[PDB]
Amino acid sequence: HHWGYGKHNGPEHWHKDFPIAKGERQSPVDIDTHTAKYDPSLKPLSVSYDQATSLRILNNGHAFNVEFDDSQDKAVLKGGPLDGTYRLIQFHFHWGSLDGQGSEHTVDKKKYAAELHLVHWNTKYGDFGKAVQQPDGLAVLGIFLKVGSAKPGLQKVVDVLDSIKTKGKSADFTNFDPRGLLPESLDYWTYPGSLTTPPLLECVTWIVLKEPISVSSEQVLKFRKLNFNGEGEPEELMVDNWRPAQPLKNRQIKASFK
Ligand SMILES: [Zn+2]
Repeated sequence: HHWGYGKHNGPEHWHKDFPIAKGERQSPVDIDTHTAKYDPSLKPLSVSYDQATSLRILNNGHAFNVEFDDSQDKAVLKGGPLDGTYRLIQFHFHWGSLDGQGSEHTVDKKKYAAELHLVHWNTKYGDFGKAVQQPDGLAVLGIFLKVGSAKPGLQKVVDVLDSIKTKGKSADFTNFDPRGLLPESLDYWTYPGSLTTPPLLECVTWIVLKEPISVSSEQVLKFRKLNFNGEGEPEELMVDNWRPAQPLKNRQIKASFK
């Protein structure tokens, strides 16, 4: 029926409705650190989020998205392996039912408790909907979360989750600064891949940061309280909303560091 993360509609079944699921440039992947090529021609990333305007937080039934005003160049990513400017449209997370799983990308097969994705679209395409149809349409920053100390900048998000508990609920969410979600270092790995949920389009330049951020146990515990279902439907906790690692195929992972 419609895709999700259960036993009957889970990632193993997606190919039946989205044949691109078995494509040549599918994400996520395992990052083999000893095989990644250091590329000294990669520039440092440029993150300009000082003019970011968050607007709303929504439970879409598969994750929660915080959405930003992308009608102008307010929060952009450039540099790194990118050509052109990419505007932040939304961020969301992937997490697990236990601390030992939850991330989509893995490092030398190590899984993290969660993974943050900051989604940006290439301005040359005029809108998000046009950008997903292009090989260089999106740039996604992936950030791993490990359980340790609390991340102060994530608490505003944690606190509003009670109000978007079930699918379709949304809440006003203004004045949130995504700078509070970045690690100290911007060292990264990069490769060409896709969206990790249907429609699985192969339009993404992935930028995965080497340094994880820490969250407390209680912070991630609040994520696990969300629901996949709509209000008044039987309760299914929103956990394990992560796609397993896909074959690298003909692709090289490049590192911005050695
Ligand atoms: Zn994602």
